[PDB]
Amino acid sequence: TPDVFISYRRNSGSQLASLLKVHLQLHGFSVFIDVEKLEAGKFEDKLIQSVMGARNFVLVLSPGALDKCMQDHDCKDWVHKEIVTALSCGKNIVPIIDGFEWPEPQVLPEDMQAVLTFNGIKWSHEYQEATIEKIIRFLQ
Amino acid sequence: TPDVFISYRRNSGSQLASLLKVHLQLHGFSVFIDVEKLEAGKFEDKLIQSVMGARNFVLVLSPGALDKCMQDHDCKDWVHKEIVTALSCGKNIVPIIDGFEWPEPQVLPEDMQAVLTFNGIKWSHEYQEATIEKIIRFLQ
Ligand SMILES: Cc1c(-c2ccncc2)n[nH]c1NC(=O)CCc1ccc(Cl)cc1
Ligand SMILES: Cc1c(-c2ccncc2)n[nH]c1NC(=O)CCc1ccc(Cl)cc1
Repeated sequence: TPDVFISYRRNSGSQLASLLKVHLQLHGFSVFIDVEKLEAGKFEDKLIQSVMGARNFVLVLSPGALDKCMQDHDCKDWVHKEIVTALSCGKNIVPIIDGFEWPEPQVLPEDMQAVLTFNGIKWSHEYQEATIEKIIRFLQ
Repeated sequence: TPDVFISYRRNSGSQLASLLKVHLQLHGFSVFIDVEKLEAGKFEDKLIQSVMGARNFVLVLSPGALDKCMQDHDCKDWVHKEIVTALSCGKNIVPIIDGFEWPEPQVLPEDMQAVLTFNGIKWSHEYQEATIEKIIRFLQ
């Protein structure tokens, strides 16, 4: 089972999520990202089991990444779903900040406001090797 | 002297340009990307020298990547300058298309309109390994 689940917003974080996958695999981690390891069957069940399976939950916060989570109180947004699973399983959540404006907790559904309590890592375009090293230090 | 020069628009193509650098290096190419190899001195001269020295010119076309080239008739825009240098040296130009709308030639300065005559590679988020294999096929 993968050690790392990468959760990301497809319309804005696909490239950074892919770059994280390559680097983490190079440092010996088993990584789940949907486009490489989400395979056949009902995706809702597979996505949840994949979040549960990985010790680490790497959350890619590209600009606007949580916009579709706002007022999603029925929890139909898939990043929202992935965050709730990670929170309820007590995963090692590692937010990666890439030009993301932190929202005030009151704009998010109650069940994911806790994601704002985890220490995040700032993605540095100028110092990417060092960013990668700090992420690895955060992984369990 | 590196084999591959990666030209990209910082505000929109940084992540893909970085991802291309990692993959190309893993396959044995020497890559120039500014954040790793632009060092001390007058950057204007070093950037032109680096384009002149690389057999391959990989052009990252993210959405809007050439907007700042338009009406840049004095050639002050750095992507515009890098493209003109690669064209004037007959480099192996390899455009990488990531959500980029092809402009009509007449909206671009005449000294770079020839960039549209080079066969490009469509970046596929779902088939990244195959995209990378295609890019390596295009490189010399
Ligand atoms: C406030 C603080 C500190 C800190 C405080 C005082 N003195 C030293 C360090 N360290 N880290 C944080 N807060 C984060 O990193 C949040 C990252 C984040 C952002 C958005 C989402 Cl949606 C989710 C997560
Ligand atoms: C038209 C064509 C063909 C082709 C033609 C006929 N039948 C089969 C294939 N193959 N390739 C191209 N054209 C490109 O790939 C341009 C890529 C590009 C895009 C934007 C910029 Cl600004 C610069 C470069």
